[PDB]
Amino acid sequence: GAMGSMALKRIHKELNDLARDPPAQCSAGPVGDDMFHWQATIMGPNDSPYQGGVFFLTIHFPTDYPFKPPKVAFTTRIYHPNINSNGSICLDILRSQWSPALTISKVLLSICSLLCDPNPDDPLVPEIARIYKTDREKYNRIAREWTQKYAM
Repeated sequence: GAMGSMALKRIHKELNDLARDPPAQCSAGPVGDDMFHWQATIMGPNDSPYQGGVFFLTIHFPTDYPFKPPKVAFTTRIYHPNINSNGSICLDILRSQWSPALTISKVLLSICSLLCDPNPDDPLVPEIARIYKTDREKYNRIAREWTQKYAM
């Protein structure tokens, strides 16, 4: 009923907002007919090491959305302290900081911010976190190499 359909209706509302006011340089939407499974794309931010890259992500919404966060994973390889080989993302709003006021659009914005400003203190990839902290220029160079190698 209306309660049971809450998640579905909310996902539809978010999709309509996204499509109506397209988020800069990003896209996201259902893969097929299952509204709980989406794909997204993020363009590497300009003047970041990732510029010119296109990164693909998978989004799965929980049955109780919006009261629990979506599960989000990169399917494009990326060199970043907070994103692992499996494309898992260490991002506060995906875990302990989720709120039903958050939306897919906000998540995409947060991920874009994360790309621009990594959090080396809470890394998923220790060596990338170390290089980011110790030699930012070297980090940028390698992130650029990976962008050319796997995101273009």
